[PDB]
Amino acid sequence: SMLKKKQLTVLDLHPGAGKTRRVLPEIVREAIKTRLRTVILAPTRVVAAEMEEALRGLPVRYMTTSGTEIVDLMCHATFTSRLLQPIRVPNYNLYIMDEAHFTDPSSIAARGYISTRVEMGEAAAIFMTATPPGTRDAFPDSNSPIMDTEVEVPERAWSSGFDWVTDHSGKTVWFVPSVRNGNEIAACLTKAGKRVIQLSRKTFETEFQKTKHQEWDFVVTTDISEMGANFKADRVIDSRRCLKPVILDGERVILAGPMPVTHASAAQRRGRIGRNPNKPGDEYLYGGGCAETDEDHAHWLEARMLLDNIYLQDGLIASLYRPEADKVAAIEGEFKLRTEQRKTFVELMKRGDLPVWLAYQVASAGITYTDRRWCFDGTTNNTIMEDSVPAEVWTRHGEKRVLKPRWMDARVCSDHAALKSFKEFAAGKR
Ligand SMILES: Nc1ncnc2c1ncn2[C@@H]1O[C@H](COP(=O)(O)OP(=O)(O)O)[C@@H](O)[C@H]1O
Ligand SMILES: [Mn+2]
Repeated sequence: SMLKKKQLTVLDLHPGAGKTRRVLPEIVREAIKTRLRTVILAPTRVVAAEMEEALRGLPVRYMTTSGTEIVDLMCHATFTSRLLQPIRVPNYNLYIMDEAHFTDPSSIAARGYISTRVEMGEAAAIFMTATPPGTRDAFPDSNSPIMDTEVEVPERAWSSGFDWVTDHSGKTVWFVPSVRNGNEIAACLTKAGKRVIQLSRKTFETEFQKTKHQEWDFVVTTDISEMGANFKADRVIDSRRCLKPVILDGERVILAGPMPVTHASAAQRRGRIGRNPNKPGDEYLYGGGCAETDEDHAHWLEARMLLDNIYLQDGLIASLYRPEADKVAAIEGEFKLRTEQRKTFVELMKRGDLPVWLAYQVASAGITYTDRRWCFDGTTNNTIMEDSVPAEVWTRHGEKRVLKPRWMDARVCSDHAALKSFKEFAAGKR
């Protein structure tokens, strides 16, 4: 039983090798036999729901939101959200994180907490991913050979050219840098008669169900589909681009304009296809190169904001997982909030659905969750626009006010659904 060894192992078998569907159940059955207190961390509820079916026969308990006889299963974000709530930790001695490449703040924080527990000698851990931090190979092994081709990939709706895009009779997954860009690409495809499904973080649960059927031609998805999303596809079109949230001078979050993805992201996007060992010839068409410039990526600082507010024995604060710990301009403990503000901080993230950085600014200012005056009293440059006109909301006080938050985070108004959500928050609807 290697699982009792207080160590952290990175299971880095190539995409499609069977980490999720074959190795994970083998580990789980060994953990149950050795009577370990085990948690399985899936990146998304969709993937967690899939795991709940595969582990039907085993004593696995899916936690939507007894320790040695039952294995707990939850999302990365659910695990981190629980670490933030007021009681003592659940005290697992084996952590299994699947799709451990996920770079959203809750996943980064979870890896930091877990790796700290291992360094304390209190647990073992397995991080499953073909693309651990520092990977520089965008073209890893696959179950069947992949036809890789560099081509110009449309960044924009097109009315001519790019016949190879629509002169395809199979199923295509197209990775776009943003929801807004995906909306434009999807509309262009639909207009060419294609059946298109769009995926983003906010819509992933409901919309992914559509992809399990025969009747679609394109999936247009942001990077969220890098996290264990399974498609019956024969082609991936990759913009090779993403947006990067960047904190400027500790004062505002901008979404840096579409820039090259990391090698890990490129490998995971390409890794959607070539998964059938008896079906060669899946295509990966990519439009540009990769880059590693995540030193100013807001997610690792946001992860430190989360970890600074997870309370552990004797006032220890967890460090980031070492291979990704050099990427952050933050000192351990500097974002630690006192009890009620930490409560407000969590509320603004969970109930308010605000980005970590924005929730932190509001909470550390001593503002209570229900007090929305900060959404309207910001500096004039923070005015949020909507179809070239200042956005306005009706408040619960019966006032029509211009949306002008005291702190500006571009993620609250980067697409129509985000702006609609933030307007409802500013209006006091949740
Ligand atoms: N619903 C399914 N039914 C049958 N096979 C599947 C299903 N989903 C995935 N597979 C296949 O199982 C194999 C292992 O996949 P997986 O364990 O997800 O790989 P990894 O986690 O290492 O990327 C792959 O060939 C994949 O195509
Ligand atoms: Mn997997």
